[PDB]
Amino acid sequence: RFTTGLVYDTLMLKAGRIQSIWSRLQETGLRGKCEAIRGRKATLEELQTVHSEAHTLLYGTNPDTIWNEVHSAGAARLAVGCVVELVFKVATGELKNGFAVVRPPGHHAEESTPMGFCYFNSVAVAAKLLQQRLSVSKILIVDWDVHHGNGTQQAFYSDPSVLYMSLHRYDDGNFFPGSGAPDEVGTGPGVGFNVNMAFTGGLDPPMGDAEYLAAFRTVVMPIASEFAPDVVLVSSGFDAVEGHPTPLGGYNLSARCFGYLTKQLMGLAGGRIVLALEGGYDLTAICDASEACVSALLGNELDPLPEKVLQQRPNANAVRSMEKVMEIHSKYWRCLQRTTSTAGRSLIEAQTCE
Ligand SMILES: O=C(NO)c1ccc(C(=O)N2CCn3c(-c4ccccc4)cnc3C2)s1
Ligand SMILES: [K+]
Ligand SMILES: [K+]
Ligand SMILES: [Zn+2]
Repeated sequence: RFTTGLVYDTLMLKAGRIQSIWSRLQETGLRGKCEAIRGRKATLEELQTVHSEAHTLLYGTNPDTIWNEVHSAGAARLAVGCVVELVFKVATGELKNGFAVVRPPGHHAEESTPMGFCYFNSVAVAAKLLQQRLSVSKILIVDWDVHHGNGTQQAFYSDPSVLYMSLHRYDDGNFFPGSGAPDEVGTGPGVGFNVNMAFTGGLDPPMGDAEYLAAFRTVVMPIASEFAPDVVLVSSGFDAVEGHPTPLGGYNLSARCFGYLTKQLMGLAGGRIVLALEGGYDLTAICDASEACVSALLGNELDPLPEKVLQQRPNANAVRSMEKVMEIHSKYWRCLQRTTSTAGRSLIEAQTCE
């Protein structure tokens, strides 16, 4: 069946996050309509596309204490394999789109550094193989986890074939992990092809749906469409959703909204989209968003957004964060060179003017 795939495996387990998510997906019936595929460990060679051999050898090998982390490393290896496996099946046609219910997160682990609960950058190794083994010419990586995807930025900071974009809380380098200034735009041949949609201004107020929805309207989608990729890999973290406190979270997106965001990202690349779980720790929130994202992947009719949110103009701290990022990347993209700024308008308004 040519439909929305999933990837699960209970050998990734220490109810937990991915277990709850998977449960929701069953009970809601979305799991039925999807094609659950088989996973595998990532190969040492596969992991070395992104990481160093020294790092691979240390953490890749099978040899409330020290052995906790060892299993989490063993899980992370399997995570990369699942994410590799789904991505290839969607990319080659076998499936329409996907969603990897995998843990731990990955987008933090750097070349030879395990940080932020992350051992191996799943979404990255996936992208690396797409290039090498399927000669894919353009890969879009949207990373909507609340945090900056420092691993993923580094992986492709010189390759203009992989457009990396990241919506995150930045606060002028006063948040985890600290990287991800909008000023960072790539390097060498890959200048212009790294876009940090970096929110500055703290929680006054907290960034919400309208703020992110604006950000898509004005930055993400314009650049992505122009760029026009063959495969979309989303580092789909749900720590932006409501119910993650100030420090290990901060913002208040509805889960509902992430469906809309999936729905929009499906516009690109023939719908060749795959989402992969990163952050998001509140069990209701991540179950909600997972429900919404997969529903949208199956092309189910979506629950309309509250009139309120559709009518709400984005907060100043956002509008200011958008204009700075837009300004910078107006140097490298035509859809930012033509126009005057409209990042202060609500959705309904922006559409009232098409
Ligand atoms: O969501 C994530 N990855 O997907 C995160 C990775 C790392 C995160 C982070 O901000 N950390 C800083 C806070 N922290 C702690 C804390 C330790 C004491 C008090 C508050 C936090 C332990 N580990 C971390 C990692 S969030
Ligand atoms: K890049
Ligand atoms: K991000
Ligand atoms: Zn996170």
